Amino acid sequence: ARRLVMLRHGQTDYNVGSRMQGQLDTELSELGRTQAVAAAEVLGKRQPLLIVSSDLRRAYDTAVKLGERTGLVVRVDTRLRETHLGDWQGLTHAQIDADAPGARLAWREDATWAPHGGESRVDVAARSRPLVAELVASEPEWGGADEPDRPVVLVAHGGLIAALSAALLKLPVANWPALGGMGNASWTQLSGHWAPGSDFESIRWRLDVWNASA
Amino acid sequence: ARRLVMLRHGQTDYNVGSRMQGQLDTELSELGRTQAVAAAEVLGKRQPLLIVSSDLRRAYDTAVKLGERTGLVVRVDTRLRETHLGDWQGLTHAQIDADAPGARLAWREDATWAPHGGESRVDVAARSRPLVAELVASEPEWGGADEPDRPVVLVAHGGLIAALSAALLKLPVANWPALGGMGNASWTQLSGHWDFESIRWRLDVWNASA
Repeated sequence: ARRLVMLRHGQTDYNVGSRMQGQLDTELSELGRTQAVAAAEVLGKRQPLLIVSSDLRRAYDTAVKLGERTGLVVRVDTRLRETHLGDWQGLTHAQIDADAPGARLAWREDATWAPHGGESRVDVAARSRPLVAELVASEPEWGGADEPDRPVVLVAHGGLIAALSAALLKLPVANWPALGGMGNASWTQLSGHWAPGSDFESIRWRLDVWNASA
Repeated sequence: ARRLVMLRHGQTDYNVGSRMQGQLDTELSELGRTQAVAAAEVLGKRQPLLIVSSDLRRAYDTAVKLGERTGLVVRVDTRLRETHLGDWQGLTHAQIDADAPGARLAWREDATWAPHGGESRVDVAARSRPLVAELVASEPEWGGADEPDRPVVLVAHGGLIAALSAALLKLPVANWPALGGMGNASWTQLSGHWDFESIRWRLDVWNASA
C-alpha cells in the first residue's frame, strides 16, 4: 500500500485578501513561511520518499522547507499548479460577486464549470492525475519492499488537491464539491491499495486524512 | 454554517490484538485515558455547543473528559454505537480469513454487506443519521446568531463516523469505501450549508489527530 501526502502551500498575501490567485505567482507571507516550517516538522517525521512541488513560488517555498528538513531535493512540475482561474485571477470575492453575481457560488458546486479562460476541477484533475501514475511507475520503493509507509509528498494548492484527490478516489464528478477547502500548510493523505501485480487504474485509493493542520 | 465534529475514542486494551470489537464494551488503555485528556484540550478550545456520546465505555469515557474540560453534560445515545459485527465480534482477522477467505477484504469494499448477525455500513447510517436530523431541528443556537461556530461533538466510533459522514455527504453507496479508518483520538468535521434533506454537508476535516 502506497501512501500519498499532498500539502497545501502556506499563507500568501492574497489569501488574507480573498483575492483569487489561480496561477499568479504570489509570494508567501511571513506567517505563511513559518507555517511551512511547522508543517515540515510534522511531515518530516514521516520520512518522505521524495518531494514534488508546484513551480509556483508559494508552493515551491513551502516544499523547500520540507526538503531542508528531510535532506531531499524538490522536483518541480507544472502539472501541480493551482486551477487557472482565467479572467477571475486577481479579482476578489467582492469584485466577482458584483460583475456576475451567483457565478462564484455556482462555481464551487459544479466541478465542470470554468471561469472564462480558466480550468475546471475536471480540467485540473486531467492535468495532474497522470503525474501520480508516472510516480507509481517510476518509484518501485513506493509502498514497496523496504519501507512501505514512506510517503510520496506533493506540495501544491487547495483546488488541485481537491480535484486530484476526488479523481484518484474515483468519486462521481457530482460529489467532488463534497471536499471542503484545505487550510494553509495543511495536508491530505490517500493510501493506494492494489492486488499484487495490478495496473494503475486497478489501484484503489482510500482517503486516510483530509485537511490536517500542524 | 453548522459545524458537526465527530471524535473517535482513544486506544483500547484491545485494538492492538487485531480483534474485531464491534459492540464489545472494551476499555480504554492507559494511553486511551491520556489521549482522551489530550483531545479534550484541543476540542475543548473550540468550545462545543453540546456533546452526544455512544454508551460504549471507550467512547463514553472519552466524551466525559471532553465534558469535564468544557463543563458540559454529556448526552448519551445508543444510536452512536459502533457497527455490530455479528459473528465476527471477538475474532481475529486471522480467524475470519480462515473461516471465510476473502469475506473480510470484500466487506471493507461493500457498504451494503454485513457479517451474519451484523449491520452493514448502510445500516449504521440509517440508525445514526436521525440523531443528526433531531439535532438540527433541536438546537437553534447551533450555527446561530451570536456564536455560529460552536460545534456539536458526537463522540463515537470509526465505523459509525465513516458511514454517517458518507451518508451526510450524500456520497453514492458504491463510494462509501473511499473514507478510510480514523485513528485513536482523531476527529472529523463536516459543515452544514443550505428542510433537512436540503442541507448540503461538506467535508471540512477527516481524521485529524491531536
